[PDB]
Amino acid sequence: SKLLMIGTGPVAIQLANICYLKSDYEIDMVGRASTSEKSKRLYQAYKKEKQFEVKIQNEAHQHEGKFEINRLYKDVKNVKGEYETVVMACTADAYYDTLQQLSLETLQSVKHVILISPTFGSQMIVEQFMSKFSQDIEVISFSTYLGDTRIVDKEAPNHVLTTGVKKKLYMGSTHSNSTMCQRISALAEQLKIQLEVVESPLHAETRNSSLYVHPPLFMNDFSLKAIFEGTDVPVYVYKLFPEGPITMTLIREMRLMWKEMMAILQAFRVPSVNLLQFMVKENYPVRPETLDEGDIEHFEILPDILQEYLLYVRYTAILIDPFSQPDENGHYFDFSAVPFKQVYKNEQDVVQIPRMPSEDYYRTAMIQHIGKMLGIKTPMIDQFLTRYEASCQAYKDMHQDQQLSSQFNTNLFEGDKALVTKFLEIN
Amino acid sequence: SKLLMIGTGPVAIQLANICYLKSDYEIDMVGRASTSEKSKRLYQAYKKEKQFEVKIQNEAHQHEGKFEINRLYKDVKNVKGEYETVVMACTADAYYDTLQQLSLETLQSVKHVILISPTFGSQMIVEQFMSKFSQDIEVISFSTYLGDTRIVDKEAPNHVLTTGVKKKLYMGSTHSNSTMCQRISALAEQLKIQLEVVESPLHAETRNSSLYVHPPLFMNDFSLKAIFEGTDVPVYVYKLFPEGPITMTLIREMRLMWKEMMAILQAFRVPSVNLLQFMVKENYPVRPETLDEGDIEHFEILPDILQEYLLYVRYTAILIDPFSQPDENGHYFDFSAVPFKQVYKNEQDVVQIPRMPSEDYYRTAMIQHIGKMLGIKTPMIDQFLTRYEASCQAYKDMHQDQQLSSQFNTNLFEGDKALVTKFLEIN
Repeated sequence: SKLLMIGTGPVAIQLANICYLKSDYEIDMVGRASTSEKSKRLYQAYKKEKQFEVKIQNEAHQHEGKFEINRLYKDVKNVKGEYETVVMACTADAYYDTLQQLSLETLQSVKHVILISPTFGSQMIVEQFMSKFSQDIEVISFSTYLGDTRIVDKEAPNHVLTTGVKKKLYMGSTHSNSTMCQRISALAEQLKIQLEVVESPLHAETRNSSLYVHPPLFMNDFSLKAIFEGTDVPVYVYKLFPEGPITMTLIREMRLMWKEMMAILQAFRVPSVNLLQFMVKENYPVRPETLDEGDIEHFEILPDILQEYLLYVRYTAILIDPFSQPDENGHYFDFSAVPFKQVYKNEQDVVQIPRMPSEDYYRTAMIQHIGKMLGIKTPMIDQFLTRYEASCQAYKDMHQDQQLSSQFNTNLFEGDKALVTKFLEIN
Repeated sequence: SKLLMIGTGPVAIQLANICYLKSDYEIDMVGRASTSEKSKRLYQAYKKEKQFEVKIQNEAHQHEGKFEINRLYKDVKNVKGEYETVVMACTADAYYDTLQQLSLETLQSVKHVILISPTFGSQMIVEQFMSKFSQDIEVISFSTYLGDTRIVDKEAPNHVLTTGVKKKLYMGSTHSNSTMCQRISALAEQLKIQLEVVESPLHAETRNSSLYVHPPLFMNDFSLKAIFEGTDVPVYVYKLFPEGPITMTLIREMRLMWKEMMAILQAFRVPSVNLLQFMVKENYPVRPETLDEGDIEHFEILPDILQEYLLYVRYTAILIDPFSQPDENGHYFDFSAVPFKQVYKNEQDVVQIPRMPSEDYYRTAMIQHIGKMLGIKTPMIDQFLTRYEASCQAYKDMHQDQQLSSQFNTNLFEGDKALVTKFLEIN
């Protein structure tokens, strides 16, 4: 029994250690060391030491350990042979591009595909693609990765550190209560990670707060300026204007996107997301005096303006960490002083757009395309994308002397969109 | 022509200089140097130097200058002779107590009484009292003092510094467009202080933001604890919980008090106060992106919850001064880190309650009593006072070994209330 782990970043390393300790699969891993200095460094490090290592901080987690794998591939094209299980530990916008590079023999052997950090509609894309090779492929989607895992030293990228673990994760499968789902559930039990099993992967894919909040926070004129052009003075992702983007306008844009998504979800008969309850009970808490318990519970019943007021207030309450130990002057930890990553040059001197908002463009584009196919209007989504696209075009015209990545290109994701088109036609 | 200035604090000194330079009155002043170490120091300082001095910072103001007066009285009881004009430059809750100490001869000569820092209903109290001595007394109320005047050195309290000047003041008189009103208007012109003349003193008395916001901000369990008992760590008047009192609950309490006041004002056929427009255009501005101009203009039409959201947002926008020059790290001036003054001992070792909320108890009590007389319910006002009264009773029981001021006493202001009773019966 063989497993292919796609990805060589810290997430893939943490997951491979779990497979190593708690599964019976022979484990191969594959990055893009042929084309990325990052993957190259990982390959060189593994090649030298011949082991990976996970460490933990807050103990009472069985994620730690040194392990080795069977084969580290340098490039997806090099992958050979049969694999019943493939774990996608890359970014969701690479699922199609990487799978489509595997061999026919490899693709026909795959029985289960596990999506660690999918977006809304990842499963649909992946299932429709695999359906051409397997007859009954199982696709599993998690809501998010299980925590935070980082490289503490860039010259030892085979050594990774898992710092925090999420309170709750969700998981759904195209094969309900499959034997594979059951072993994951039992595995979560071992790791002391609460896992709620959900009836569909799509439903799991919607239990991600960053789906609803990242596009409002990054795809507005203030944030997009900070990212593509810069500011005279540092600004911060989570602060109120002028220190950051957050305003009544941003918050309205946030409720409008949530409601457009709740429209799509209803079509699929997927339960709605109590966004405020999600933020307050699963992400970070606020003091009791800040929000009324009845308002958080009934968030979805409440008038639009009160929904916005509660969301605004939520964000003001975590300008600090109100549970941190105050200063002798009453000053708490500046929880909200998170800078924007700006655009930046490669080792090959190529301009890249950081993950936020480049990942949010893909995710938002897919929701757009899904919304279009159901005849569901997404006017707020629509404006998020035109804004991002106008900043990409503006960067092109203003930086003609610079090598730019494919992220600045028009008409991306055609393969992905065709596959959800075809999936929804059939279903 | 003689003028009596009641008060010897920095406000009285600034006003006496204006009378000195721009009027033809002989000026006497009166404090309580017999009973207050403060007034004593002022009397000793004036006695020695034989002059007062006003200085200014931001120039383009004709308030500065060294001056002398005709007679500084040590105690209100010592006042002798006739005075056509009396300027009340003390706190509003002393208007009755000080006037009632003047002689019959003095009271019968008074033709005009000028209230610098009245509360809602001060004029009614003062007019009804004087009516027993003069037949046609003129009473003038301003909305607030004209700016900020301080003592920079406590051992030279006859030297005062006026730092800031308000954008706009309001003034009304019981004697419309009187010759006295006209000379004040012309005087404001000279001083480059915008002055809007209003048809009644009561109407001027309602153009004070601190009337509507101080009681919510100080007469709640969080603030009252900070003032009467203290905190483990400094808390701040204008910050969000837990750093300060501001919450959705506080803001609701603020809109409820504003609406109860707007009920009373309507009875008197006094125009209502656009509270948010007042805060934003006359007190301190916010950036355009923070509030919608149409929402500020139509504030009084808007649904209750949106009124609260706008008020909350207003307060979050001035956590910093968004017009200040940012740090090299994006950090603005901490505009909201105003500590609470706590209870404190006299030079006579007597516990006092600071001006906020002791002045707000009087002001709120008078509005309560007015509301009661019109048959207008004031449930939010009512709870503000019971809270303050419960903290006074609690301080008494917890500090029986301490000398306490009359501010901790039950059934205060009986004279004041009887006078507004009688005024409203007659009118």
